[PDB]
Amino acid sequence: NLYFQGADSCIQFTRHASDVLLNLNRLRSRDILTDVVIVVSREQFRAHKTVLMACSGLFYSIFTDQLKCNLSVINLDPEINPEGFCILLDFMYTSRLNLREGNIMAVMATAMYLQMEHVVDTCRKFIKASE
Amino acid sequence: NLYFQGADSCIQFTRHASDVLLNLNRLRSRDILTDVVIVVSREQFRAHKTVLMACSGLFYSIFTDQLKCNLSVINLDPEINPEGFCILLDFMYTSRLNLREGNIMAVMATAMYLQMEHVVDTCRKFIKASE
Ligand SMILES: Cn1c(=O)cc(NC(C)(C)c2ncc(C3CC3)cn2)c2cc(Nc3ccnc(Cl)c3C#N)ccc21
Ligand SMILES: Cn1c(=O)cc(NC(C)(C)c2ncc(C3CC3)cn2)c2cc(Nc3ccnc(Cl)c3C#N)ccc21
Repeated sequence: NLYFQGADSCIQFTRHASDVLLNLNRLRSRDILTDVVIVVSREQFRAHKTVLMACSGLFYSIFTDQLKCNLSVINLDPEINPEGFCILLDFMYTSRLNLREGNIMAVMATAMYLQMEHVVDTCRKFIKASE
Repeated sequence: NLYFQGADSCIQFTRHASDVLLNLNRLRSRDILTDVVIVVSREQFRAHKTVLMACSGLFYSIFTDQLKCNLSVINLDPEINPEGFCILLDFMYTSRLNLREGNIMAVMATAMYLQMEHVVDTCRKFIKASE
């Protein structure tokens, strides 16, 4: 069964939000309706502004700004590690966070900059377990 | 706990896809970055093309078409019931389907037109239980 009786009146579909997110990632893979390029040092990442805003306090601030909402190109701080950004962008579109000993510091610093609080909190807990 | 060890290597966040979908619905409520208006008889519905394509075989066909991907206005068949469309648009953004005796036929006919197969299948099962 794909549905249940929600707490409210409605029929609710268990996997709907993840099925939507999978299609948004498929659109991203195929570069369909992507409307922004995020530049991180020498690297470029195409994405959908709505997904970025939905996942980050920094992108939410940028794309709700009357002047910046219309930008096609966004340059991040040149100190941002592109691999850390790539891991977080994949997480936004998949719910899967590829945290490893060799990338955890860059992922945490990037999530702090992008304002993804629960990812920062998660990185902190994994770091504390090895200390 | 908000995360777990997925079947693959990654840490996976349980509520991430639904937290993304909630923010996409908040953006829609506030008319932020909406890029299309769907016209259903005398009624207009503002939405995000990526969400519509992610949820419907008809919108996926339209917005991947080289000519139609750029349209700001999409007119649906004038025989489509606006309430049925509204219930399905809310479902796309919430995972919640407000199926009632008084709207089930219009919801089913609209889901057939929009190519939302599992919603059609769900309507059919609820209809069959009252027959
Ligand atoms: C700071 N922060 C985060 O740590 C995480 C954000 N998003 C994700 C999806 C990663 C998220 N949200 C909630 C939760 C916890 C379980 C409840 C976890 N993960 C987030 C999203 C917006 N974005 C918006 C905020 C409010 N209203 C709107 Cl319309 C938007 C948008 N778009 C802002 C700031 C944000
Ligand atoms: C016909 N049909 C549907 O019944 C339902 C669609 N989407 C939702 C989210 C409502 C959905 N998907 C899967 C499932 C079942 C559990 C597995 C349930 N509900 C759907 C989405 C696309 N959209 C795409 C299809 C393929 N690849 C891409 Cl990139 C897109 C997009 N965008 C097409 C046709 C579709």
